Order: sequence, then C-alpha cells, then structure tokens
Amino acid sequence: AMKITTWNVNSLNVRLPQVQNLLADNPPDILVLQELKLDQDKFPAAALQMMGWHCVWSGQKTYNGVAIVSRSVPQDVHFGLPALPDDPQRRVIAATVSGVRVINVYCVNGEALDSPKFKYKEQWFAALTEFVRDEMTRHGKLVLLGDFNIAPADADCYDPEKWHEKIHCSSVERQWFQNLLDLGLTDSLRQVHPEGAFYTWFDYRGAMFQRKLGLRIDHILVSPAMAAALKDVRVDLETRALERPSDHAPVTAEFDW
DNA sequence: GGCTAGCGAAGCTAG
Repeated sequence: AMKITTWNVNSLNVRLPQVQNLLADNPPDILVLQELKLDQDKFPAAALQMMGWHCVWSGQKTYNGVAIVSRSVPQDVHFGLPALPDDPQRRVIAATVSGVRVINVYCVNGEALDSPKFKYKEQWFAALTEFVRDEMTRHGKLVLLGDFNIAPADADCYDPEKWHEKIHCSSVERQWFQNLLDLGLTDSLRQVHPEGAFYTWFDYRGAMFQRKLGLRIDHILVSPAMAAALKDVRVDLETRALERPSDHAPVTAEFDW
C-alpha cells in the first residue's frame, strides 16, 4: 500500500499550517509541493522534521519552488533537468522513496500563447520529456506528478469554447502532455474516473471555486507497474474550501502493493 | 478580472 499527494500551495509560508494539518489528518506516505515561493534557506524544515517527516526541496526567492516530504528517506535526489542546465528556475526535483521514483514538477505556466514564456514552456517540456524517458529506463515504478499547467482534454475545462486555443488548453500544449503519456505513463485519475469533471485549480477571481468552474491541471502520471497497482485517485476539495486557500486542490493517488 | 501573494512600503509581476 502507498498513498501519494501533490499540492500546489501558492507560497508555503502562507499555507504551512494547512500543510501540517494535511500531514497529521489522513497522512499520505509522500507529499510533493509546488510554488513554495521561498529561498533554499527559508524552507520550514524544523517544523516538518519535528512531526517526523524527511524533506528534500529546491527553492529560490519569490517564485517557483518544489519539495518532497515523506516518512521514509528520499534517496538519490536529483535537481533540475539535464537538457536545460542553465535554467535557474527551481521547478524539478526527483528522489526514490521506498522503491518508487518520484519526479515532482512545477511546470511552466506560459502566461499566453504569444508570450515569450510560452516558448520557454515549449523548451522546458521538451527538456522534461527527455529526462523522464531516461529515468524510466532505470525505475520500473515511477510517478511523474505535480502542476502541469495543462488541461488534457475538454472535459478538463469548464468552458472549452471560451478557452479555445487559450493558455493551458491549446492543442500544442495538449500535444506536449501527450508526449509525456507516450513514454508509457498513465493519467492515473482518468484510469479511475474516465468521465466527469475533476478540476484541480479554481481562479481566485469571480468566486470560481464556489461556482465549481475550474481546470484539471494537477496530475499524477504513473508507470505501467504503478498503473496496475492503482486503486483510487481523488481531488481534495475540502482543502480548497478552507479560509484563505490555495487556488489549487491537492490530488491523492492510492496504490496497493 | 473585477483575487492573491511577494516585495516592500507604492504600485507593479506573476500566477
């Protein structure tokens, strides 16, 4: 049995009490975080270590930031993407926890399709694809998870016509997501729930969460051996409903052996 | 768009 959770916290300094409540009440074996928004030396390691968790993280000031939190020691920690060595943005950290290779990604948002950040998103997803491909030659049990900032299909967007060829929903972004699936990875939540709306992000503006209008952009992609052990995937909307929430909801995948 | 958070002390960027 194994329980893994991904959560974009949108600044861990703000969301730390909710992260700790998440770890005490129904704990996962592994919790990965995105957008820590704090430098390498500002991570709250002591607060999480005192509760019995091992922490590895990659941080920078103000932006980005990724972390892996587990009860067992995370081994062979890799930082970044080898095909993109000069990129200072801290978006990728990978470690092996209990025989499972965990790759935590805070994928590039892109801002808009005509934004220079969209070409950066293009290069970045190309660099990510080569990294996961090389990693998958070594680890039969592998999980690529995090904030992909890509809604895979129209069932993952509350208004597909309004979002036609818009950021997160464009057909080229959906090809990049498909390029990751073509490595042998499974959209774990669509294997459990082939149909229905399972949005993970709700815009802060216009009370979009109360209207239940959002996107599914936080995913858990698993290798064939992990897919055969998959039993459930859920989106935790209770946490999204808390006072002063993150705009993302946590996603938890459960495996058995 | 019409929040939120960071930086820093005011509006900007970024999400």
